[PDB]
Amino acid sequence: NAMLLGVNIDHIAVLRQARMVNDPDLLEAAFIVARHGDQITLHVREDRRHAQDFDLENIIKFCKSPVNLECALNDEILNLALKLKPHRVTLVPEKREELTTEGGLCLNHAKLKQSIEKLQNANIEVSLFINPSLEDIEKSKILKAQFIELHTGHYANLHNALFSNISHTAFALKELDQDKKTLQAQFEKELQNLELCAKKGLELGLKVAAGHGLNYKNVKPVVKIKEICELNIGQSIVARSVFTGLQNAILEMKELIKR
Amino acid sequence: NAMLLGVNIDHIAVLRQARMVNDPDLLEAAFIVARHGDQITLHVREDRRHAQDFDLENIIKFCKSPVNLECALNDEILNLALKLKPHRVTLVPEKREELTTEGGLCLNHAKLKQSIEKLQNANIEVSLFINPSLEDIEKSKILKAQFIELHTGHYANLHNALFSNISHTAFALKELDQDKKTLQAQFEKELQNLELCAKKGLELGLKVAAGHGLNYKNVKPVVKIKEICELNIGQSIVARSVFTGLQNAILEMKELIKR
Ligand code: PXP
Ligand code: PXP
Repeated sequence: NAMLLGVNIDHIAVLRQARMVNDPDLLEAAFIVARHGDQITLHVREDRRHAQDFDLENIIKFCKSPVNLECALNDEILNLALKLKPHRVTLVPEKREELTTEGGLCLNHAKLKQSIEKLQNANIEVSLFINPSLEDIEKSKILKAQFIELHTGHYANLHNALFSNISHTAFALKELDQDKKTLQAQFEKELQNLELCAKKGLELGLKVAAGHGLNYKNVKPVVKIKEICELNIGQSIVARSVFTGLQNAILEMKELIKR
Repeated sequence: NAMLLGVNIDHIAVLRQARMVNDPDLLEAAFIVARHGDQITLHVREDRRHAQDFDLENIIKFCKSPVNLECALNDEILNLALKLKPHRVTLVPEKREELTTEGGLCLNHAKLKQSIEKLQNANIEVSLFINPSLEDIEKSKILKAQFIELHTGHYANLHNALFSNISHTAFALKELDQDKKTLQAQFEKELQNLELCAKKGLELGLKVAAGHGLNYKNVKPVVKIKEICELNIGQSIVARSVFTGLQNAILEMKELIKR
């Protein structure tokens, strides 16, 4: 079961929007992802912080790759999805009403069920970005999602605190200022839980993806979870690309997820 | 007269601050600049938008390269310069009181003369980032600057409008929505003026640098201005690095500025 790699190009658009001179060119970057990744992912936020409507249009029109649009439950972006028809839509929280404390989508949101229906009626694959809880997995099955994407964010931060220098830097997370034994127990639980949730997802006929915070060090134990078929990774790849170029950054990640 | 290249690493720090996970690592990037550039430039803004105090400290402590700190006329950053002693300080506007309409430093600012004195008293080289006007060049000589850095920002935007696709994109500048002939006349004047100002600077014993907006296409006519000894370039290099890696991005630029 070869793992698939979705490359989220949001942070290339972050750089672009930082100077407003169309450099880096997101479509150039998308051509490289189309060739060396398995899908192109982007999040067109309601506030248009990074990726834009025209980016989604351009990528759909020009790139030889499946497209995964991440978006929230606002009508404007949903309608855009319905108009342009990316291959897949991954529903993610942006507003408070969509959020949970842990960062996955609130699966009780009033608009969620109809949103899913609208998308599937338009023949768009639907993925729900969720906390790794057995309850959220079972609800996702009930809501008729084809995919779920497990939030690896807490796992990633734990891995970083334990096996890198991040706690000695200005980027240290105050919440992870606890003794190593407690951190190590939480890390093991979090990884165990990701595996349990993937198995549950697979048992219910869902396709299981994982994403948020994955990097070239913390990805390695996630690859060993046989039941995860796809990782969606952005920020760490774009951060590596500053040193190696995007092609090599993607190819390096592909080598790590071989199994 | 081989042209020197200062690499401004601000936009690598922009990426880092976008996710707050110490990736990309600015010190890693600074090691690459130290090796392949001629100086490392960074702007520690009062608002700490990108580069941080600890970045200046780390680079000064660890990197085998001259350091050029860009900063404004606030006491906090000046004191930091005085404490850490980069090789050079380039005084740039951040607040309204420091600004001119065109983007160079206001050379009448009340604190400017004393700021220059404080820095030179500490044996820090001082550069003034200025509009390309003969008047600002003569004042910079009077203020006893060792360097001036000509603002190539208007030149760059003109070049982009004329010789790239930028006017057909969402990044088009409304002010440059004018007919090609007027743009072409303004472009020629702007380039002529940059040359005139460099010659004037050199005539007065100033060292002449140039920066803002320079990229792999618009740099080429600037290299032909014999009297400019140094270019300071950031955003275009970091934008290229996403595709080629920072080493190759720097080396590519170095090849273009050979003369
Ligand atoms: C649902 C989802 N998956 C994966 C990613 C990629 O995450 P990262 O940039 O941390 O790798 C994102 C972007 O935050 C996302 O929203
Ligand atoms: C004085 C000065 N020179 C050069 C640069 C580099 O400019 P750019 O990032 O547009 O190449 C900057 C950063 O805006 C600067 O402040």
